Amino acid sequence: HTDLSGKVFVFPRESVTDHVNLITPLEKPLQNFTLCFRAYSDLSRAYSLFSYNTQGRDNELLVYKERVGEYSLYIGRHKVTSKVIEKFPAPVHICVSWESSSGIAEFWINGTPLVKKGLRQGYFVEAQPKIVLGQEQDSYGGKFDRSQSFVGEIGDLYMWDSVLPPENILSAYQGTPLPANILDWQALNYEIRGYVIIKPLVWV
Amino acid sequence: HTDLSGKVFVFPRESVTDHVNLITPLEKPLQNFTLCFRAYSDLSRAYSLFSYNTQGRDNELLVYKERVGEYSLYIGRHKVTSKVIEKFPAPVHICVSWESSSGIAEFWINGTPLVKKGLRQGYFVEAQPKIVLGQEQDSYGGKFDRSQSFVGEIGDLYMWDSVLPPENILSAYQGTPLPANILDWQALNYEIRGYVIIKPLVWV
Amino acid sequence: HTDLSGKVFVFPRESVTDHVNLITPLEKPLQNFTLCFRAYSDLSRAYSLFSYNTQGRDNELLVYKERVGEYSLYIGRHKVTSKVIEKFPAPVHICVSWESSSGIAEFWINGTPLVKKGLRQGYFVEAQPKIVLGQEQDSYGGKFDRSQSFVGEIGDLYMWDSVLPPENILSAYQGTPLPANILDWQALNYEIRGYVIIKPLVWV
Amino acid sequence: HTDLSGKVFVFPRESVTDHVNLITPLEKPLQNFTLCFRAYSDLSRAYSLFSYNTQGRDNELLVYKERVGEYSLYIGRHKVTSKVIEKFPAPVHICVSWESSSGIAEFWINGTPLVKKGLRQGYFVEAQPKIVLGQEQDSYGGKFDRSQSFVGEIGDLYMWDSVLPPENILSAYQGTPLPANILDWQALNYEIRGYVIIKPLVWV
Amino acid sequence: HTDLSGKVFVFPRESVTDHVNLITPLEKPLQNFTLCFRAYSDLSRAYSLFSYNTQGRDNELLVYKERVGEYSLYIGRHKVTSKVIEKFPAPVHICVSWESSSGIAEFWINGTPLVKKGLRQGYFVEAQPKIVLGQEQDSYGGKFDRSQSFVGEIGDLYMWDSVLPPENILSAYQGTPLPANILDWQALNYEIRGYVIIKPLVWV
Ligand SMILES: *[C@@H]1O[C@H](CO)[C@@H](O[C@@H]2O[C@H](CO)[C@@H](O[C@@H]3O[C@H](CO[C@H]4O[C@H](CO)[C@@H](O)[C@H](O)[C@@H]4O[C@@H]4O[C@H](CO)[C@@H](O[C@H]5O[C@H](CO[C@]6(C(=O)O)C[C@H](O)[C@@H](NC(C)=O)[C@H]([C@H](O)[C@H](O)CO)O6)[C@H](O)[C@H](O)[C@H]5O)[C@H](O)[C@H]4NC(C)=O)[C@@H](O)[C@H](O[C@H]4O[C@H](CO)[C@@H](O)[C@H](O)[C@@H]4O[C@@H]4O[C@H](CO)[C@@H](O[C@@H]5O[C@H](CO[C@]6(C(=O)O)C[C@H](O)[C@@H](NC(C)=O)[C@H]([C@H](O)[C@H](O)CO)O6)[C@H](O)[C@H](O)[C@H]5O)[C@H](O)[C@H]4NC(C)=O)[C@@H]3O)[C@H](O)[C@H]2NC(C)=O)[C@H](O)[C@H]1NC(C)=O
Ligand SMILES: *[C@@H]1O[C@H](CO)[C@@H](O[C@@H]2O[C@H](CO)[C@@H](O)[C@H](O)[C@H]2NC(C)=O)[C@H](O)[C@H]1NC(C)=O
Ligand SMILES: O=C(O)[C@H]1CCCN1C(=O)CCCCC(=O)N1CCC[C@@H]1C(=O)O
Ligand SMILES: O=C(O)[C@H]1CCCN1C(=O)CCCCC(=O)N1CCC[C@@H]1C(=O)O
Ligand SMILES: O=C(O)[C@H]1CCCN1C(=O)CCCCC(=O)N1CCC[C@@H]1C(=O)O
Ligand SMILES: O=C(O)[C@H]1CCCN1C(=O)CCCCC(=O)N1CCC[C@@H]1C(=O)O
Ligand SMILES: O=C(O)[C@H]1CCCN1C(=O)CCCCC(=O)N1CCC[C@@H]1C(=O)O
Ligand SMILES: *[C@@H]1O[C@H](CO)[C@@H](O)[C@H](O)[C@H]1NC(C)=O
Ligand SMILES: *[C@@H]1O[C@H](CO)[C@@H](O)[C@H](O)[C@H]1NC(C)=O
Ligand SMILES: *[C@@H]1O[C@H](CO)[C@@H](O)[C@H](O)[C@H]1NC(C)=O
Repeated sequence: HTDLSGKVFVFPRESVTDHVNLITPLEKPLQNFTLCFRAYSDLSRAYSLFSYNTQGRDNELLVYKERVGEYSLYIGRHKVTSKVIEKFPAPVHICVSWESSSGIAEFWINGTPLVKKGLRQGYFVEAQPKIVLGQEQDSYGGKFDRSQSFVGEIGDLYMWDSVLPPENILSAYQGTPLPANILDWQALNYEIRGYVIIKPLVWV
Repeated sequence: HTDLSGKVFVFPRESVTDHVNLITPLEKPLQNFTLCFRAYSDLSRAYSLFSYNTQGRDNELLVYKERVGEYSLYIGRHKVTSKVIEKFPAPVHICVSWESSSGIAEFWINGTPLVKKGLRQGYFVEAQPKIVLGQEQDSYGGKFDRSQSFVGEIGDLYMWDSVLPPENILSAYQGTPLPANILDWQALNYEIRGYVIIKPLVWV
Repeated sequence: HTDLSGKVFVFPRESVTDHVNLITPLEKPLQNFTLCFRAYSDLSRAYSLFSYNTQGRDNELLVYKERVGEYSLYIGRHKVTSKVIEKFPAPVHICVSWESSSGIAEFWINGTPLVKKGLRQGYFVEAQPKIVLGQEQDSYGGKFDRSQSFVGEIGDLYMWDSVLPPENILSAYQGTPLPANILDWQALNYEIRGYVIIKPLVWV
Repeated sequence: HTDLSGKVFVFPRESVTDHVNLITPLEKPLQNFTLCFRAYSDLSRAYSLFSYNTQGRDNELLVYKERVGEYSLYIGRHKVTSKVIEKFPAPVHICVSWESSSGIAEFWINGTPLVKKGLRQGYFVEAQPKIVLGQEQDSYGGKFDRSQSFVGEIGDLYMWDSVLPPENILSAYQGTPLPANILDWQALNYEIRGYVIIKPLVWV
Repeated sequence: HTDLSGKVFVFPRESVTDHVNLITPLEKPLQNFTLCFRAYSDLSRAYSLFSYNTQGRDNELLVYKERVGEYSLYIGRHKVTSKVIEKFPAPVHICVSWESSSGIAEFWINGTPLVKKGLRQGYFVEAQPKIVLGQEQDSYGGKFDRSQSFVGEIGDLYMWDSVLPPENILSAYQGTPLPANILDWQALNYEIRGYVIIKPLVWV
């Protein structure tokens, strides 16, 4: 694994091929999770931030930016959407959690909680995923779409198999995240495919 | 009866069936009242915040958000509306009072008094209500309308059979409400129907 | 008379009949005057703030809000209009003075002087007026127009038979007006006609 | 001469006749100058601020406001224009300088330098002007145009036969102008024609 | 060489001829560079800020302002574009760096980093350039276009044959740049062609 503290992936151009694969040994279906990361893009079209597909299942867990001020989460191909006041262009810190028992999904944008939504109560997110940054998967690992590609910078990505309490979400926003057991930016296993460059983070 | 201090009802999806019934023993018609609560929604269409119907009488006491910055109160099916500068989306704290003797209705939004309006001077709000959060009633307890449903979070709801002076309204807004004899968040008798989840309040 | 310190007139609904008559001991034509008051309304259409008519003479002295940010003064049926940056809805403190010798009219909005205009140099405003709040007169005392009615709250009204220097205007704005010899809120003679309610001032 | 310290000319109405003539025994052609003054108008159409014509020469030196945020200088009938962020309506302090040697024209608006422009390098502004406030001259002293008339207040007008450095512009802006040898508000020779009233300056 | 500390080039008018040539002894192809300068213009159409062409190669290194809030860099006739929130008109400090090994291009606008883009990975910028301010070259030293001309002021220009770290970019922004080996405002070799005037910098 590699410690990417203080660094970002730069997806420096639009394409249907540039991407990063994130590797996790996740074998157990997820009942709960929290996912946090920081991103900086000047795209105004929609784009995928985090794409997690499993065999036979598109949009099994997907974080997708619809337009300025509007974020969607998909769980098992069902979607919820939440709104927020934001500037454009601007760096953003995004957390999202989901809890099967209640179905509640919660976005936090720059440490501010969005209105809670709910979906897929009782569902388990399937395991053995392919996880992709920079492109949105329609297949198990592929079938990308140029108009959903992420162009810009991503970093500080963590994913936990629990629902973090607010204090721990704020800690992540402030730059001291709890160590994470699904994905952890400070101990990350990844594969760059195509034109993706690792650079220091200069915009926090 | 349940103490919901520090908690909210989450109506996590749009529907024509998800709702909470609030039970009060109120039997004497009301000359005066004050109603306070906090809400957080990213709907921009109109929606009902607090729906109180009596037998044979639609919109007997209704707090209805027309659009961003515009709030209506119905008394006995007659309406007044007042405007305020506000951000969107954003949590809101709302108090509203009405006094039969003068007919005066006063909204307070995030501690700001709106322009006073007046209606139903001399009227008495009927008692033995059905009170619903999450949907707007057109019947005694039912006949909901998807396009009036409330999607989002509501908490800290109190209702008194008198007009609170401004200092007591600010106390509610600050988080130190007087005890309340019609509805009280710290001793609430409620019935969840459909998809409504109780969660901690994280947005005040 | 009546001491309305700390209180406002509330015109709680649109109508063509609700109004207040103000009674002045004014037997002499006016060469100079200053008029100050506070108002709070969420109307965006035009409306009359202060209507003073004499026999055979419509708009003999009239303060009329044309639209957000635009105020007009009529003297002997002639009009001037001045603009200002303001928020909507918002309480406002308005002073207006006029003097025959120069014809100069000056509005002050929330203690800010508007651009001076001029009209009716050499003219004397006629005596023996009917003075009305809540409606715009077209006759001596009447002939109202619903689309010119004032809905909202008015308080702290004073009128002097001289042109106040700026430091006295600012004293009025801050809540310490000099004693006033035409109309005085602390010693006011008035009649309520229709639906007008007196309430405490809560927005200053 | 007259000392107008603390006072303004008020042009209280739109007309094609109201104006002030400024008198200066300017007998030698001008190679360099700076002109400063304060103005307050809520016109949104174009208008002349300072009109200097010589025999057979229209727009020999003219300061003209095109629209909110846009100011023009004419030298010998040729024009430059520069833009600025400004509020409307609002008082403004305006300085403009021009230098034959380089042709450079500087506007300063509320103490802020606009982008430099250039025109008429090597030219001499003709002597023996008629100088008018309130109207734009097309002839030697006349041929006004109602739609270019200045309605509002003008004060603190100074004109120097040199290009003032920045600190001298700050000095004028803050109400402490350097002594001036072409026109000086504290020793001004002027002629009022029509409806122009001298009043105290209350908006600084 | 000339020390232009505290001075700017003023391009006082639109034209297809006014320009400055910048002379550098650059003989080896450039792998990496940083370019910083300050500019002030009230043009809203597109314009060239810095035009570097080599024999037979248009837009070999070009910094081009597309519209308010949008900056482009060309390397070997390929383009990237980044967006920023900015006021108009307003002075600006611009740095841009590019590195062949990664292809990464980074704009800094008033010390704020824009989203990184990438182009021309592995390419070397050709040497023996003609470098022009005030006009956009389509040939080696010429073939200008009036609608791409720069009207306004430019100063404090430095170019280095390395990618400056962030703290050094802030140094340049604040007025204490590192000495620079390709172009240096304190030791600049330049030629004025047409109407370009050197004046003190008054807008920092
Ligand atoms: C909801 O809410 C509501 C509201 O809030 C409520 O209600 C309320 O309530 C409350 C409580 O209850 C109340 O209070 C009260 O008050 C009162 C007053 O009133 C008033 O005010 C108020 C205020 O707010 C109000 O509200 C009311 O309403 C009123 O007001 C008014 O109204 C009216 C109507 O009616 C109106 O009308 C008028 O006016 C009009 C108009 O005007 C005008 C105009 O505008 O325009 C003006 C102007 O200037 C003019 N101008 C010229 C130029 O002129 C004009 C003209 O004129 C025309 O226009 C033409 O041109 O005009 C007209 O004017 C007409 O005409 C008139 O009429 C009016 O306006 C109004 N005003 C105002 C100001 O606004 C009071 O009074 C009361 O009192 C009390 O107080 C306290 C508190 O502070 C209490 O607590 C208590 O009660 C008290 O006390 C007392 O004392 C007394 C005395 O001092 C007494 O008496 C005594 O007694 C004694 C003893 O006894 C004996 C005998 O008998 O003798 C002894 C022996 O020994 C023994 N024996 C043995 C063997 O032992 C015996 C035995 O015991 C016995 O008998 C028994 O059996 O005893 C002796 O007698 C001695 O002598 C005496 O003195 C008493 O008793 C006591 N009491 C008690 C109980 O204690 C109170 O305060 C209120 O009122 C109400 N309100 C209503 C509305 O309702 C409710 O409640 C709620 N709900 C629920 C359910 O909760
Ligand atoms: C341009 O920058 C590149 C990248 O920083 C420089 O290449 C590096 O050179 C150093 C030592 O000279 C090595 O440690 C790196 O591994 C090199 N990186 C790569 C990708 O080649 C390069 O030297 C710079 N060029 C010039 C002319 O200074
Ligand atoms: O791409 C996805 O998997 C989902 C998740 C993000 C948004 N999205 C969709 O909008 C579903 C469809 C994406 C592709 C698309 O826009 N179209 C339009 C017609 C053909 C094709 C399709 O739906 O299959
Ligand atoms: O729903 C209510 O009881 C009141 C209170 C909130 C707003 N409202 C209304 O707008 C009244 C009518 C709502 C339903 C509606 O829009 N229509 C349109 C035609 C049929 C139906 C109706 O009025 O019955
Ligand atoms: O009402 C007044 O006395 C004055 C003062 C306020 C504006 N106004 C006007 O006259 C403006 C026009 C308002 C509408 C109106 O009164 N109309 C429109 C046509 C018939 C009737 C009229 O002018 O008599
Ligand atoms: O009035 C001036 O001397 C100059 C200076 C300010 C603007 N202007 C212009 O000439 C602009 C055009 C204004 C309108 C005008 O004067 N017109 C319009 C056509 C006939 C007449 C003319 O140019 O002579
Ligand atoms: O001028 C350049 O070299 C490049 C760099 C800056 C922007 N630009 C262009 O937009 C290329 C086109 C410039 C000239 C132009 O707009 N046209 C339009 C048709 C003919 C002519 C051309 O492309 O040759
Ligand atoms: C999911 O998180 C919540 C929080 O307590 C709870 O429903 C459950 O225990 C968690 N599930 C698992 C399997 O860890
Ligand atoms: C009005 O003010 C003028 C100008 O100062 C003054 O001459 C006159 O006395 C005033 N009128 C009255 C009635 O006092
Ligand atoms: C105008 O300024 C120029 C350039 O600074 C100077 O040389 C000239 O003497 C000035 N003209 C006069 C008449 O003062």
